[PDB]
Amino acid sequence: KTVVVTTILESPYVMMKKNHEMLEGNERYEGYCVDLAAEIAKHCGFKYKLTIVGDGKYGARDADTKIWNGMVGELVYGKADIAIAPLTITLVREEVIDFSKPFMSLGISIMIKKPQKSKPLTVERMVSPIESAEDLSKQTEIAYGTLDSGSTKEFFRRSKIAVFDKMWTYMRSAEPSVFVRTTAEGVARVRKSKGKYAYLLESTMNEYIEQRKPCDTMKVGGNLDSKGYGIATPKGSSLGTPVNLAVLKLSEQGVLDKLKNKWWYDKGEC
Amino acid sequence: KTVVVTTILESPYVMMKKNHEMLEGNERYEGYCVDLAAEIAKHCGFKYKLTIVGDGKYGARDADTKIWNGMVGELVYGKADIAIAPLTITLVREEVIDFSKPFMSLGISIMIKKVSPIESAEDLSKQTEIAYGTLDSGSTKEFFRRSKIAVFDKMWTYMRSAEPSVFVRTTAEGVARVRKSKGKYAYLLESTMNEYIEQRKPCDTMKVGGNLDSKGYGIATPKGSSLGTPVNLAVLKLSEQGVLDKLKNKWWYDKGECGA
Amino acid sequence: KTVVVTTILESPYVMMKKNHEMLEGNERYEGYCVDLAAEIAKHCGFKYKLTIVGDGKYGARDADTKIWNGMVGELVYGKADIAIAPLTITLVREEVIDFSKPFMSLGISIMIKKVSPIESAEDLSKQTEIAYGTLDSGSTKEFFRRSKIAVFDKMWTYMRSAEPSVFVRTTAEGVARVRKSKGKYAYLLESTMNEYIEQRKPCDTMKVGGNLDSKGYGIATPKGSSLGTPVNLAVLKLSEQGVLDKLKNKWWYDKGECGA
Amino acid sequence: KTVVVTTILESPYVMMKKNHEMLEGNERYEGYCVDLAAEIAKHCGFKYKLTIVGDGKYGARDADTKIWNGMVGELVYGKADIAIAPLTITLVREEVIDFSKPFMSLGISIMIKKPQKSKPLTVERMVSPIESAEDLSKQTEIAYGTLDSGSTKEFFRRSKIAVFDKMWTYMRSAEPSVFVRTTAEGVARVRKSKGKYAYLLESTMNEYIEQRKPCDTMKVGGNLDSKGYGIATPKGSSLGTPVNLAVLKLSEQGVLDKLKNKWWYDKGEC
Ligand SMILES: NS(=O)(=O)c1cc2c(cc1Cl)N[C@H]([C@H]1C[C@H]3C=C[C@@H]1C3)NS2(=O)=O
Ligand SMILES: NS(=O)(=O)c1cc2c(cc1Cl)N[C@H]([C@H]1C[C@H]3C=C[C@@H]1C3)NS2(=O)=O
Ligand SMILES: NS(=O)(=O)c1cc2c(cc1Cl)N[C@H]([C@H]1C[C@H]3C=C[C@@H]1C3)NS2(=O)=O
Ligand SMILES: NS(=O)(=O)c1cc2c(cc1Cl)N[C@H]([C@H]1C[C@H]3C=C[C@@H]1C3)NS2(=O)=O
Ligand SMILES: N[C@@H](CCC(=O)O)C(=O)O
Ligand SMILES: N[C@@H](CCC(=O)O)C(=O)O
Ligand SMILES: N[C@@H](CCC(=O)O)C(=O)O
Ligand SMILES: N[C@@H](CCC(=O)O)C(=O)O
Repeated sequence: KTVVVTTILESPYVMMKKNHEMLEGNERYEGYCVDLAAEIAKHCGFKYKLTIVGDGKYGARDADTKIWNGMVGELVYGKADIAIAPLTITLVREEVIDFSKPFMSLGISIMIKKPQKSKPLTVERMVSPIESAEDLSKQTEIAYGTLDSGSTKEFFRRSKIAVFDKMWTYMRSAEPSVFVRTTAEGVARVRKSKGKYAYLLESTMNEYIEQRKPCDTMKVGGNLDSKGYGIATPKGSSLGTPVNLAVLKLSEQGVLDKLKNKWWYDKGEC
Repeated sequence: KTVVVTTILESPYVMMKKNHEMLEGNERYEGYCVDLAAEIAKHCGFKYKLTIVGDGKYGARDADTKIWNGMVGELVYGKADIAIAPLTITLVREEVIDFSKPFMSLGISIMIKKVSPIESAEDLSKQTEIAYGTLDSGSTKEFFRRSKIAVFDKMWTYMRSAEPSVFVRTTAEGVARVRKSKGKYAYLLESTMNEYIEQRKPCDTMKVGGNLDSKGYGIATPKGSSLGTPVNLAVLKLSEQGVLDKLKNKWWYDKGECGA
Repeated sequence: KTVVVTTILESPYVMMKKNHEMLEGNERYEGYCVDLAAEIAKHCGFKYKLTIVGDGKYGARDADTKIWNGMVGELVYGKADIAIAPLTITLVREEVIDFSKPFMSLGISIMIKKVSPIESAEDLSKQTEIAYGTLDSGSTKEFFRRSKIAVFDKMWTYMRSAEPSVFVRTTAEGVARVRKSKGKYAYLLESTMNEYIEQRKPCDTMKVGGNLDSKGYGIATPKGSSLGTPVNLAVLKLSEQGVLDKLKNKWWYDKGECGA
Repeated sequence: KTVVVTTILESPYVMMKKNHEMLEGNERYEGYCVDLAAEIAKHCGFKYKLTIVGDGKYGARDADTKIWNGMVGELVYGKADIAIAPLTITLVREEVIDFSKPFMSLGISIMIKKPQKSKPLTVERMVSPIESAEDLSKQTEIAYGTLDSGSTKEFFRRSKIAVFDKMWTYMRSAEPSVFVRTTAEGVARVRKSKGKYAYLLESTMNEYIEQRKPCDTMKVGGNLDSKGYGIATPKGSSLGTPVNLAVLKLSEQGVLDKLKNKWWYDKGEC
């Protein structure tokens, strides 16, 4: 019996290859998630096909409807079997699906456009207007937003920290909307914002995007928290413990670190 | 009914206070693990009793007899219900106990005394004039033993063919041996202990290089226990509330008895 | 009986003199290969006639038809007896022809125009803004195609998925393309040609990095020929006498039409 | 049928392991030659046992006796089947045994003791009394010699170059004898010579010894010639072409370069 794997187009997790027009099946995609699923299938023998969520979201319980979307809705309603994708482990998601041990560390970081270096011994020094998340809430000339139906958005909604509460209040009272539908949307806004907009996203994607052409963005401050990416599993399923042990074995053998170095640091010329 | 908790005496995880001789009850202990246990009890709503394992030991499988001794042995044999202690998550333990979600990330680090001409672990393995070891019955020695990378295999071969006994009984004895060796003994230990040690008196040790792998600490429960899901939910809730970060800052960086 | 020799017109291996229109016979050719052929004939004691292959081609197996074309084809089909030319030694050719002992060591090198921010071949593969190719029907393209190292596999994939045609017919055309590209075309060629080119006019190209592998040039003979052992002995004798080094110095470093 | 492999104790080609007392068979030795023979056996299936020549020599036709010694005598007389060892390909040896294509490049280099650096902007510069082989024959205060029953000795005997002829004449007219029986003997003479003696040996062993403790020797000048190490085979044997293709395949696949980097550059701290 073929199980279905749900994944989102994200770099460098899943990429459409240049010769994907004549290729059909699992050979269309390349990146971290595809070979991670390959290693999962090697460890526990099964046949799998990669699928993309219809709305391309991560998952969030809509207010006053109690309906899950994204990859969470793929697995809760029973139309999916496993989600090998950068899905963040949260409290709300664990109560509806089973999460394996995290296979990747992450954190909430800030994206800003790289400032122009000041020429005037003759050393080049870079100055930036944002150094952490403390002053980001204080200043109002720079607007900040998050990704809709993501872990960061919900985390900001249910955060009782004073600075995080102020950030959430500003996001609620922001016009026009500072939220974005995809990671590429926020990155494009950062690009064509001329330093007027800052994007809140995971540290791994931020680091990857910073080190790719045209190489004009940089990450400021530290991670706002510590979380991780896990493999989702529907509640009361038989794949939970097998994928958990598979993730543990892959982490122990160092395959995850090798894939990390291959898919983030090899092609990081600037 | 009361619930027994097994914890290893490790800093900054559990202190036996400072005037413990005149203290009776649950106030004789303090630390990150004590606070975490209190918060877990508050969330779940059960009476908990903090106890120390009879033999100070994190827990590992014995030699060709399938006996668990230490803190994991205290749980797998039914004498303990929960263990709020810095227990590393690894594949072999998951087969015998239930791990909650990790609450402190970490990795394998190297601590020496005062440019540090040692770079990463690549140079450490090929440099033989300096001795280095791990902690008895932990997770680092198991990771080195069962690794398949060639350089990690070289470290494991150096571990097994080492004279005299390079292994240390406790982390405190390991850092004491580092102090008394005066730059001739590196210690392969996890990160959190390294930041805690390097930020206290006399502040003569520091972490060098990066981390060889990424692991974390979990809450161990007996297989098929009724508290695994509640403790997982409590850990996730505390992580969402930022309480874990608050306690980490309080017991690691708040004091800072050195130049930071 | 006369012996026919097949040689590809390559410098500094074989010149067609300078006033070749008024030259008839064996004096119309000069170079390292001509001198080597003369010395082989002197040692063995046979009449040799220097000829150029009809189609300028080092020789490689054709596509799914098992036909050898070029200099190796000139030998395997019985029309040639010996070939004193810079033919690289590889496994596939050894199955069809007999190679003498190598007389000039070499390796795969990279030649660009005038700090050279390219380092080794590791940076060349991951840098895509600059085009690079090999020589048609040689040995470098075969080595890249049949390699199993991942980075060499990346170079081979770039070779096959390249627009426009990056391959060049002759080495002279390759260096001319390097000249006309003005720092936007690296050439993957063997060493000896690289030192010979970089030391002549206009002296605007240089070798960068190291050598990806080590190979050599041999004397090819038909399978089961009566001259393989004599030519091997002659090559070894010339190597012992230092004559090979003398001719290498004469045709590579003696002239030196640049700043050395 | 088990064939016999003859090899000489040479570093880093063959080393006796520290735990060689309780180990018997092919597990006693470690280095380049042992794993090269392992790869040879993997490529062409056969069972092999490693053996050491009785007199520990390389091979030279004794004058007025026409008797071969070393590994050449192991194979010519029929008491050996293959010689996977650093045996140099020469004209005289090819006429008595079959040689495969070279698997390692080499050259004749000079060993001298590393001179003391002169302190008196405050840069440390090293000066040496020998810069090439041209002035080595001219000066007489520094004595030079070679290894007996080696390729270098015979090459100097049958060299018609003026400088090489002068070097051979000096070696013939040297008292006490400047020749050595083993590589370790010449290295020890260089060590306890205080710059009074120079050793002529292959470039690979010279480079390896220079980069090991106590790291007090250095190689001067360039290689006097270009030669190579091959795999010997008795005349008219059936292993010739198989080992030739095996060497070609191993060279093509890059196993030789990997073994080189493992056995010369990994443990080269100084
Ligand atoms: N900053 S830290 O090392 O004290 C730390 C580290 C971690 C924390 C919380 C803290 Cl405070 N929670 C995460 C957990 C939360 C959810 C996402 C990953 C696991 C499940 N694990 S972690 O990434 O190992
Ligand atoms: N270096 S990294 O971010 O790619 C990374 C991150 C992590 C890895 C492994 C790697 Cl390679 N494994 C751990 C897992 C291993 C065992 C201990 C914690 C979980 C269960 N999770 S993690 O701390 O999220
Ligand atoms: N210096 S050079 O590149 O012109 C050069 C290179 C080589 C020469 C001779 C010269 Cl002059 N002979 C050797 C041969 C001699 C004997 C030892 C190795 C082969 C058989 N091959 S080589 O190492 O490829
Ligand atoms: N870099 S090295 O000295 O270990 C080295 C030296 C040599 C290698 C391979 C290596 Cl890795 N292969 C060549 C062989 C390959 C084919 C071409 C020449 C012989 C037959 N001989 S070599 O030029 O003597
Ligand atoms: N990685 C996030 C989505 C992207 C974001 O919110 O920045 C998640 O799993 O929810
Ligand atoms: N802390 C580890 C022991 C290994 C170490 O600390 O080095 C454990 O809980 O198993
Ligand atoms: N010189 C090689 C051709 C490849 C090259 O020169 O790049 C040969 O003789 O086969
Ligand atoms: N490698 C040499 C022996 C050592 C030497 O002569 O320096 C040979 O094969 O003859």
